[PDB]
Amino acid sequence: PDKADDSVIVTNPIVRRRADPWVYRHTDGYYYMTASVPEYDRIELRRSRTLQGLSTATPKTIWRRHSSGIMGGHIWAPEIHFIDGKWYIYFSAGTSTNYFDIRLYVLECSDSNPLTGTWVEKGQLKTNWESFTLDATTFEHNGTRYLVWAQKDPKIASNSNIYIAKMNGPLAITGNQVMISTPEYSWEKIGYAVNEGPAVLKKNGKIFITFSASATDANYCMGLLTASDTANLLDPKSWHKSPNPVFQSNPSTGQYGPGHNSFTTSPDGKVDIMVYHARNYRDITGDPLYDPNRHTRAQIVNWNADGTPDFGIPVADGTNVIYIPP
Ligand SMILES: OC[C@@H]1O[C@@H](O)[C@H](O)[C@H]1O
Repeated sequence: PDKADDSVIVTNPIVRRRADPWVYRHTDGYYYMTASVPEYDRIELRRSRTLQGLSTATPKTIWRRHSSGIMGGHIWAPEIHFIDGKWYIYFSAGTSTNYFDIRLYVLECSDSNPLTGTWVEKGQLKTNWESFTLDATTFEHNGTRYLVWAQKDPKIASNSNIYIAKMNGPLAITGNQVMISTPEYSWEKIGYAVNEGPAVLKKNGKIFITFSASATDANYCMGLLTASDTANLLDPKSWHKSPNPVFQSNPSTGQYGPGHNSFTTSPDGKVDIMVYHARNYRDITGDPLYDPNRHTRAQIVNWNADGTPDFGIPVADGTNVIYIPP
């Protein structure tokens, strides 16, 4: 039983053993959540009227990797969107012969309930060139839809960079893709040099895009890109990268390697809430890729006096009062 509520009060972790949390608040009174499962082998979906309710909602496996061929490798970081009356899931997948040969793919469901509904594959979402491609998100602004994602440029020594492009329908991009972020500070390079997990927040006349950098261990952290929402978002000079991490490990709250966030709101739409993953310990045994204990958690997004986002530090486990309406 998930009863609705206008206050947002959560117990972290909200969902254990789920990395890359994506939470979308729909017009039907429900939060929808997708994420990476530790086996990297399926797409699970759950819904709840409240954020905290996600801890007890029954998850459904809606899609499983192919026995062989494309979409037969790793299954990473799906995001469920609602666009033009239809559900879409953007996710990254490798092949059976190379689990790590990752491209973008899209699913679509026309039924109103996406848990019970019928899901249909729509194939790969190609970009300007074939390479390591992952973590596509989409947003709309001033009547134009965009794709923001991470991709390997063979001419650049980084696992991936952040790209933007205009879209032509929810299933394709158009034009040239534009690089708006590449690893350049040392905090983007501990372990491996990486920018990935772009996430879009629109507020205060600006478009904010957080991203994650460094390896997926305790060194994982987040940086910020900002642009004015009246600029040319395909112009790389529209995007300013904050020089320092905007979110990182905090040993005093016991939260390590936080990142790959998404953004949602309270039910009334008035506060912004960041949903992300972190571990509650520092040292990892084996390859960090198969440590399954990145846990999904949430905390409020605060706002500086000047209107830039204040992400603060990962809150300690336990209860967290995010929002009580005045
Ligand atoms: O998103 C692609 C990679 O695999 C995921 O599980 C992680 O979030 C990231 O490093």
